[PDB]
Amino acid sequence: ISNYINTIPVEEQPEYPGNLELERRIRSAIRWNAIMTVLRASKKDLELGGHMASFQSSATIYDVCFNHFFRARNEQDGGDLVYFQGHISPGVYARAFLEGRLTQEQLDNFRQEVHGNGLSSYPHPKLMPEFWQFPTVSMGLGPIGAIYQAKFLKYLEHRGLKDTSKQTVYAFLGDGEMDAPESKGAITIATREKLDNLVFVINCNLQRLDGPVTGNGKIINELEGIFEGAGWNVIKVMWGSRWDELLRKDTSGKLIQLMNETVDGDYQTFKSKDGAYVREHFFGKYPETAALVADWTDEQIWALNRGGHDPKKIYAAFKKAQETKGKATVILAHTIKGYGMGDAAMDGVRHIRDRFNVPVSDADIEKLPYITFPEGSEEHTYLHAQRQKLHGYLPSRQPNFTEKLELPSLQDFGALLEEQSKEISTTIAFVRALNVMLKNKSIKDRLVPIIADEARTFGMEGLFRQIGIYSPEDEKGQILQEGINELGAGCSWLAAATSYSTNNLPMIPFYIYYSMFGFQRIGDLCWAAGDQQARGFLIGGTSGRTTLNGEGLQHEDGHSHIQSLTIPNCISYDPAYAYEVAVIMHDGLERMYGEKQENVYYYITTLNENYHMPAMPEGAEEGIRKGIYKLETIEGSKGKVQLLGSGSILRHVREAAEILAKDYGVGSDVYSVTSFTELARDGQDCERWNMLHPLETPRVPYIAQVMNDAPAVASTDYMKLFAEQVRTYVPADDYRVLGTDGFGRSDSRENLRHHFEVDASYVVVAALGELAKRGEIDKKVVADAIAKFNIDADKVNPRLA
Amino acid sequence: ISNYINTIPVEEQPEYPGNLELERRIRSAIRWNAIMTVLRASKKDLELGGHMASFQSSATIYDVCFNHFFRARNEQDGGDLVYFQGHISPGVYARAFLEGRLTQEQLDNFRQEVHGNGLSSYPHPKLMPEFWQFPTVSMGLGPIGAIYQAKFLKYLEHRGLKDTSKQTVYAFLGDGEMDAPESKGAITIATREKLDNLVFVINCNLQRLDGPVTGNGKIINELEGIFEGAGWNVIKVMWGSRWDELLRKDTSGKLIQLMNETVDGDYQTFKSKDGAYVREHFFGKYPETAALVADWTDEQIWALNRGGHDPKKIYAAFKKAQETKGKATVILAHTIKGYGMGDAAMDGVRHIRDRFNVPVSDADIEKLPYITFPEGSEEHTYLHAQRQKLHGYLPSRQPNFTEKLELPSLQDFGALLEEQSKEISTTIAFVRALNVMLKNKSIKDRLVPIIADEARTFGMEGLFRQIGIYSPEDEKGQILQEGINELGAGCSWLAAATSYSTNNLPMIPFYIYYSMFGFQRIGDLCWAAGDQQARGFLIGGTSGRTTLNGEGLQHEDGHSHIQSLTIPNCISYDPAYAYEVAVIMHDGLERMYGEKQENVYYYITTLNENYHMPAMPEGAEEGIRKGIYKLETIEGSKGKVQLLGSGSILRHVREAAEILAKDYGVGSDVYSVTSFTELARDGQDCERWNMLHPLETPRVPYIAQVMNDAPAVASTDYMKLFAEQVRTYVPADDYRVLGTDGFGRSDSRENLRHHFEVDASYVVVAALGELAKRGEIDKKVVADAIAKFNIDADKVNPRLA
Ligand SMILES: Cc1ncc(C[n+]2csc(CCOP(=O)(O)OP(=O)(O)O)c2C)c(N)n1
Ligand SMILES: Cc1ncc(C[n+]2csc(CCOP(=O)(O)OP(=O)(O)O)c2C)c(N)n1
Ligand SMILES: [Mg+2]
Ligand SMILES: [Mg+2]
Repeated sequence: ISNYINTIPVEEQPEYPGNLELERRIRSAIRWNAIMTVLRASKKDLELGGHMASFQSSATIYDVCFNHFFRARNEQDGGDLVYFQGHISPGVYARAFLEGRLTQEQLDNFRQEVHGNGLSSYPHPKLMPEFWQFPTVSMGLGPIGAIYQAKFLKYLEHRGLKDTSKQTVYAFLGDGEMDAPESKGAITIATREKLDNLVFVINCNLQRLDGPVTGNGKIINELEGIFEGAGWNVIKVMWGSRWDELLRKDTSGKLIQLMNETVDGDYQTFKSKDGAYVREHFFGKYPETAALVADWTDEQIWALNRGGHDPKKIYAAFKKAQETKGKATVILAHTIKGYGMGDAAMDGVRHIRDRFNVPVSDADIEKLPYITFPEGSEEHTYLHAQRQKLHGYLPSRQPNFTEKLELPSLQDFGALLEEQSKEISTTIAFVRALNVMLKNKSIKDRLVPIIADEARTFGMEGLFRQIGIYSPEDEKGQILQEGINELGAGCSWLAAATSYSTNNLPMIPFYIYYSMFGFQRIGDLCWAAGDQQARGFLIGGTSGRTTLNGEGLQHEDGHSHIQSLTIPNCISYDPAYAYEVAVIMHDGLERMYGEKQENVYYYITTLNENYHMPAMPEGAEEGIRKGIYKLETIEGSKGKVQLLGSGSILRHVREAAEILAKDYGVGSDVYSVTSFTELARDGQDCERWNMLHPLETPRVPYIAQVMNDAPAVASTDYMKLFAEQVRTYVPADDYRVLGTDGFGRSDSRENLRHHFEVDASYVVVAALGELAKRGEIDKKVVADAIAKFNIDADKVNPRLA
Repeated sequence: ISNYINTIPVEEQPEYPGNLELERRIRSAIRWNAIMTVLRASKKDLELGGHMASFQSSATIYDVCFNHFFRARNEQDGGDLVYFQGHISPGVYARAFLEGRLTQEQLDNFRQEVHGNGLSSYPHPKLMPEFWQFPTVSMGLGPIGAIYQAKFLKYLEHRGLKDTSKQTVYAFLGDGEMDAPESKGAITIATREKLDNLVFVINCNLQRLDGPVTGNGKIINELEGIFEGAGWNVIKVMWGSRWDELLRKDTSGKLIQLMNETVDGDYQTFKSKDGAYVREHFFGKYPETAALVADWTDEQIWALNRGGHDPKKIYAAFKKAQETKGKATVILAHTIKGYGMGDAAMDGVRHIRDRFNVPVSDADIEKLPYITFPEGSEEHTYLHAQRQKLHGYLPSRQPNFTEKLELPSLQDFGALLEEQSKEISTTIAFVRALNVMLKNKSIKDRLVPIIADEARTFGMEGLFRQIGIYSPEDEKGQILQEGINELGAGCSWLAAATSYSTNNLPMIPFYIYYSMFGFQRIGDLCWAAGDQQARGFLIGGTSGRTTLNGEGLQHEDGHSHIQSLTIPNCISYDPAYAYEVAVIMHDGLERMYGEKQENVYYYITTLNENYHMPAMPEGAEEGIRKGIYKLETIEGSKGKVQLLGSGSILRHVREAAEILAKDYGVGSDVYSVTSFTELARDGQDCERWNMLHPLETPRVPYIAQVMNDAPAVASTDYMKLFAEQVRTYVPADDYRVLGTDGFGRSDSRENLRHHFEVDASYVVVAALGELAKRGEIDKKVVADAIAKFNIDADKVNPRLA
């Protein structure tokens, strides 16, 4: 760790290129409007909330960036990708308002978006599709998301897809936010990948939200130590310009010593006291130091400010970051929380107006007016000119990509639609579907297969030879191998899945991993992905509680679909056959990257178990997309039931269909449910519509148009709720669901399917049970099936096992 | 970083205290049995899986620890807490077998546990409650979990609850696992908390599972740099004893230069070659280095080994770590993946038999026999003598704590069962409940309130001045403030929630945080918590999609309950009133820390919205615990409906009941649903049981015992599925569900509830519509109600909004 002073000594500090006075007048208007927006919202007394202190402490850091660094989207590239600290949004809206991009009506509707003309609390592309770009309010996601966005930009360049060399990724973070594991856990990656297009800006105001990050230590020293240890270029912006003379005079190096020994707690103390108290406890600690401020007046000593509030120190840091190559840069900016707010952190409103020389008269101050700069005014001219030289205004977002892709047709997946000679898995089918896409000249280079170390398990090695692994195995490799880092891989997927908007370059990512380590491990990222309008495919491999049989409790996934259904724009499927996979992937491509350009992403679970793959029934396409289609109708004179199955369990449901007809004369309609979730959502939409249109004829849920009223049984490799989801819509009086509720454990597939009570024998017993309650068969035939199938009717409920 | 050589020179190396020859014989037997176990499982051809290469590389490291360092649980403390690397479990099972703690039948049931006499693939306490202690297979969780476990041990000593000064926490990690953000994301905490009771042992065999961690880099230097930068004491065990002479006579310093410059990829290539190759490509890089081994035979050069395979080098490292204070230590052990297995890594396996001088006939190898040491033999005597000196065997685990706690009675929370004076929230109710617990002499000091920075947002301020904040606000402080670090806070919660087992010292953690950043963000930890049998409370504050109205899309939680219902042993509640919070907390406390010692943890969502808190209706306690109870019935001669509500939406449902009665003459039964999930689970357990016992009296779902058959409407602040999950069990033909499906957005609570179609207006229309379909009233009345309430029958479905 170096001394507690600026990394860039004044001797190496470049001259500041801007008009300080004018930029400050503009900055003051932004500070004012940001505050008025929050205060006006507050007046409504609707508990809307909003922050002020945060933006106040970092306004100058952002101001320097908007005036001299941030490149807006242009014809060449998407510009600088800025991960704004979420809590400073009022500051971003304030500036956008001044730039005339937001109206006063919109600002007056800060945090009131239901009626269509408001502003989101934080950066949410989903809510403001033409304004915000990156969701950052979930502490920790911004930094790791930024690292991988930066790596993805390199990837796009290395693969000759787009020249992104002029794009810089900025991640603005708080020192408290650095406590999140995701904030520092992936920094060595920036070093390995030599991400010189990534800049971390850490606002070290030493004040989290409920106290300091570390009062007994020095958070800046901790951050420097670990970032330096990680190979990053660390730039500390500790003190303002007023300290430089003192540092030069300091010949005994006693001042440096004083600053080094002084701890955070001490520094936060002086912050509240006065100039006398400072030159007493601080400067008044050594004859050499106390002598430094002898000619200084208590007024001049109290003027000493921190580097994060000095445009000149800030510019030097960003400039150096911009020039650095070979490694990522982190700027530790020392600021004051609640800067210039005195009171907090009309008397208070008057204080800041005077503190920042805001152009608002006493006559208008009561009205909390917004300040504007008329066209022709010096401020208006400078504001727009600085931005014009930087290609425009940011943030901004284009909701749709412009080019038109020539997507492969379903026919191109022809081989997958016919019976398979060999027994394969849906995972192998997925890989084969990828190969089809890899043969489409229009999208072949747009595909981004992503893996987290394990590739052999997913039979992806076959692609390694075809398209290679991205490894700046060379920089032309198409596959992203992120190793044991699902969060990093997910961030790579997100960068690729939103490339269509960010760089107007549609990339189609396919992230394959252990389904268990998907939404469960990176769910916060999947939620952010929906907010970011990601369009891609998440492939949950080795899914199903009973299918990844030998791995046990922390690997067997019987609930990822329950987690995925919580995401509004995530479309989920659990296909049993190779042709369903083909149809679903095709529909997904067409919907997301076809003319429709729907803002959804696909979650498809695939299996590691091989079995016979039949041919797709004629006309089953639409049913497969909708989520359900009748596979076949097995005849039977002693009764009729409906059997629904999905994923690896469908095969067993069909076995049960045979047993029911062969041994009990019970016929049935067997349906393959490719997506219980899509069916449930369709049902919900129908009932909602019916409720709001009482004078109209009721709409019928699709599942209800496909099924009849005969007793039904459903079984899947996921917890029961996955299939119980559609209960309200099933037009039968009886609907029994089997599922894999409970912790997984190690064993053979057969033992697990029996243990979780989802195999053929249980489907049969469940079906006979429903028929028995209808009087179609004697309850005793049910009790005998139980004995016959060696079913332990008294074993503990698997959910409790 | 330092030179690519051992941190501890021979001169400073303590004499090895054990019998090297004897230990070698014992270790060879363990290596052998570990391999026999996995191979025997392979023979069954049931896709059980299992690894061998990993343990082979770290076997000697664990051997030195088992022989000279690992202290087993004893009368004074829980002994050393070892986070074993997940996939090396066959080696731990093999040692347990040799120690006589496991039988051959168990080894033969490796990864076949459904029938009760098998072994889990990985460390899963839930599955082997008396053997394993810490789930580590989910890469990344072990490191951070271990850090917070060590911090918790010091917490227990500082608080004067237990002297843990003789306990050391060991975390064995692989170098590839260090890529998970969680692995290094929290290592600076070990320095902040001066965790000299923590030792990280990183097995640096230089490769993941699909290849090297960093082929073109040096992972060991990368780790040294970041851990040292983090303030940790780093000890590198690079080379075996045979290198000492070479390094001693190398007066040119060239050998060191050679070691420093060679990258991981090259080192890995040497292993797959031979002596001549190494003499040429390694030592042959320089005249000086070539001369050092010039008089050496190719066989002697090939004998040079990595430090992690030399007991003397390993011993020295662990001994040094034991004497280091004021900071944590990380040992970087250089090893060979697939050590002694030949080739890459029936009869071909006779290679390992020869390599490790395994005492097994070259004729019996076909049977894959396990080796054992008969009592009275040098090996047996030594094996046990070393462990006895270290208090016994590990791992081992006590499923229940021994002491008896005198928990508070429901009456002690009496104040919370009465009508509250002013309007408060369920979060304020939660805090008041905590204060009641803090007056209980038996558990007051065992309580561990945990907060993720934000504490004043949850009204925790009052508790600070009362019990203080842990800050070794002093060492006696009781509250754990972990800052913006949900995962860290969750790991502290986990350490506390499992203290009853590891230290036989029950502690009762209450971790309150923003519900949106609960399961969605630390879901994998919550799953591991279930596996680890955690007993504590997770309090999801500021919950409900429409209740945290200003925050928007990434804060408005309308689905944490959907995610929590996926964890088998997590009991979830969403109470609307203060008395419900009191009843739930009391019950949870009694179930987990009372005589029952139920292995479950609680998840309770609380609100930030104040409203009238009525008195608990007499006799509602059990219904509150079960998930539902009837609040009241309202008379009406024109019709009758059932209205269900939970959390903050319940009061709006009651508003609807009044409207229906006064404006339309429609009466109703109003129910408060404290837990739709427990009701759903109960329902599922009932029908599961009924399905399996077709001849017996069917069990009736609890919800069916509370509700009748009149058309029903349910509304909650969560997505429809939260309430729809009980459809199957609801005894009414009509069950309409209103929910907050779709991404949240900022606005007033009033506007969000209308937008999400969950306010009183929608409940009324839903109810009137159900009656219109039954011909109870003219459809026009429903049409007119829609108009009167300003309902936009055609606005887009909120899920798509
Ligand atoms: C994952 C997550 N945890 C917690 C929060 C709540 N939160 C928002 S800001 C904040 C503290 C702000 O401190 P810092 O990150 O240092 O930034 P500052 O506002 O001081 O610049 C917290 C805990 C959140 N939004 N997301
Ligand atoms: C979160 C998570 N992702 C992936 C895996 C799959 N996995 C099991 S072992 C392994 C590689 C382990 O490599 P390393 O940590 O270097 O240890 P080694 O076996 O070489 O000692 C992986 C990726 C897992 N268990 N958990
Ligand atoms: Mg801060
Ligand atoms: Mg390794």
